[PDB]
Amino acid sequence: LRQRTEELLRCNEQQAAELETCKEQLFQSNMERKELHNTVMDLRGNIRVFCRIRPPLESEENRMCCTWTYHDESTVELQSIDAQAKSKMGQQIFSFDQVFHPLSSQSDIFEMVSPLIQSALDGYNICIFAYGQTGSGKTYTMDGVPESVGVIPRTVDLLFDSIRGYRNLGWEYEIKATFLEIYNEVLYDLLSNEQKDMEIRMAKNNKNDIYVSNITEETVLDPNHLRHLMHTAKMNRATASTAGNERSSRSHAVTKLELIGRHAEKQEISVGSINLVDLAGSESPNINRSLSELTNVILALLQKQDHIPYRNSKLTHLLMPSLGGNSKTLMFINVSPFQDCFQESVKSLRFAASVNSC
Amino acid sequence: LRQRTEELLRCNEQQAAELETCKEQLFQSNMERKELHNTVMDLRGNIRVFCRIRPPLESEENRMCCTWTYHDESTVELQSIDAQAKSKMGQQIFSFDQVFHPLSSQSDIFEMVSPLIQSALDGYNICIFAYGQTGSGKTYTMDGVPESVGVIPRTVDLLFDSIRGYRNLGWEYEIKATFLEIYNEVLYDLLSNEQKDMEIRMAKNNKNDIYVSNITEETVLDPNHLRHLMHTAKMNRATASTAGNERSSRSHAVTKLELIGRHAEKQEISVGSINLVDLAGSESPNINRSLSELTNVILALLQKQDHIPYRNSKLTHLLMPSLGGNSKTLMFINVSPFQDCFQESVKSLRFAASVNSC
Ligand SMILES: Nc1ncnc2c1ncn2[C@@H]1O[C@H](COP(=O)(O)OP(=O)(O)O)[C@@H](O)[C@H]1O
Ligand SMILES: Nc1ncnc2c1ncn2[C@@H]1O[C@H](COP(=O)(O)OP(=O)(O)O)[C@@H](O)[C@H]1O
Repeated sequence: LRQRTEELLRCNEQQAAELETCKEQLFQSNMERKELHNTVMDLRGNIRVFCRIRPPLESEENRMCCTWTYHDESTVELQSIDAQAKSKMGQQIFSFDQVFHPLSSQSDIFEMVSPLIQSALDGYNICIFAYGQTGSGKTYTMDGVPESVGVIPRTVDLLFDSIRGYRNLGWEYEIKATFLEIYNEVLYDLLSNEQKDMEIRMAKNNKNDIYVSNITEETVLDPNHLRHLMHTAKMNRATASTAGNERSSRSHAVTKLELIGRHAEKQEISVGSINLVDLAGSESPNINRSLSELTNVILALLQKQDHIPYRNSKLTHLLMPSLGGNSKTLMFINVSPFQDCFQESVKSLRFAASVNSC
Repeated sequence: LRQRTEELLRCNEQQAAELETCKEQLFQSNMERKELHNTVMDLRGNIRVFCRIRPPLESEENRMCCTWTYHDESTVELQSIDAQAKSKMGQQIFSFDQVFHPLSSQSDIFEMVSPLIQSALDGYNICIFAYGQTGSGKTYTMDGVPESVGVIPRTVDLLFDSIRGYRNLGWEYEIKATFLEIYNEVLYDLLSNEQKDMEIRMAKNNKNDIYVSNITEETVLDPNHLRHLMHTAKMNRATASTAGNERSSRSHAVTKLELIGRHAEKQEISVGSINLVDLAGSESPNINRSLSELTNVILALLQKQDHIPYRNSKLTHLLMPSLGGNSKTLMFINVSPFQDCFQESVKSLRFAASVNSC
């Protein structure tokens, strides 16, 4: 039992010596996987713009829509039904990275976002924006409805799903969540009922970063806890669905999910983040500096401008660290199919016309 | 030593139970890595075309060159020094996936090929072509010279280098090498000195594949053995560097490296292949059916044509299984900088003009 059981001895020596191999092999693999995913993201865009035309609700059966033409997968055209105007404006055709048909599904739209969730997990900053005139589809796209949840809820589910997988690869993740609203260039903490003076200040240990004073920050326990935090904030956003839409339809909602990945037994951390934004309505009548300046910032980033004026508004200043270089931005342009919206519609599609144009 | 050494007992049980985990984890990783690499390849092209202008040799110090302009990294322009002609043809400007300046290095050109070597290892078929008029740079690009080796030698080194890494991931690779020459629509086995009737026939167990009768096939032992097989074939290609260039400058050299990856303890094989081709000179005076038909095939593949006439020539028929769908093609357009070559030069760059044009 000495010169007989030595077989069940160095066996561990050979075993453990083979485990460490695989381990370092797997870690280097992930490394290469991560880098390839980013090359794909970089190749696909980094700042992409999608178009989404929503279908008419049941209660709008009698609301006239203009004529829509879907050219392939990324070009859409619309023509006023006003024969007078139509023959005085000429073709209204626009292209985007992708055009989502009114019959497209919520799942259809997440297929475009999910790859970016992985990026956040790899340490990249992501920004998802929903743009458009009040009633175009912004909130339905980000939040969705019970029988058809949108981006945010799908992000939570996928996020905790990937964090699980990461467990068997070393790496443990913590999610820090904040929820805020910007209305008239003033910030509001959607997780508190006691408002304080919230300001966007220069991070203490990084002149290039930022932090918001007096915002509630919760480190998420699990999916349900985040679902609750989200429902709480949605309920506190109390966007005037009753009276005075001048504050609901005129304010931005920003949800930030800071993702911190830690890997003990190999040191090194990984800090990423997901910024989901339900923007203020873009229709025409400060109250909309942030949205105006956000438009400038995005277009500027697209024109590879040497100097971007982020501090120009509350919203751009808040997302500055997530609009950087390696940062990835996804901008959904929500649009209504109604003729009485035509004017506001080309205005929205024209933004995307300033995008691909550069 | 029974209820005391049980610690060095189930330890292996826990150990081995943890190794299998990592293993399956690593295999699935590679899987994802492989798929990402292919999405990158697909996004970059699949059939790309590069341009390479060689510098004048020392013994050509007095050979007049036309004027060359390098626009960014992928657009080149040339203007005849004949003032009469220049003002009668208009701009000669072309774009490629990448333009290699006459000062570019052999390393510079391999950076474009190496990613494709990985693809072959992942089970994809790759084709590398060197195109151009006699003296433009074809052979120097593929073979190179002692102090500056080209593509082929770099492919061998990188190939055996990656095969080594694969060892610690399961997967064992065998390399099957063949070397042939096509001159007047006749095949020649470059590893034998006893010529037989070599024909391109329909593979026995796959109406869509092919095989060449009577070609020497060697399963490579190691890098040196392949280096030898290559030097043997290069020496047998005896391309008329003496007299009658009408057979050296008029024939194609094709080197195929069939890569078979086997993974015991997970079954499943992986068959890929690398086809390195030194084409026949494209200058003007059958003797060049293969090169003419190869041009048609490539352009057709680019135009996503429903039916490609591969059997139209010996060379296209031989590469048919490696010009398929998932197949990746890289075509280098070798070009001389001399004024006395101007005519043949736009002819070469114009091929690439039919490429990006579609
Ligand atoms: N794609 C769609 N499919 C079905 N209903 C939609 C769709 N898009 C929007 N809606 C509907 O209209 C409302 C969504 O508001 P939204 O247009 O997102 O806001 P705003 O444009 O003011 O930001 C929901 O009640 C929803 O039923
Ligand atoms: N990039 C280069 N740098 C230095 N010398 C070159 C270069 N390209 C071609 N050459 C030279 O000219 C010869 C190569 O032949 P090549 O032009 O490849 O053949 P063909 O165009 O007839 O297929 C070599 O002897 C080499 O010295």
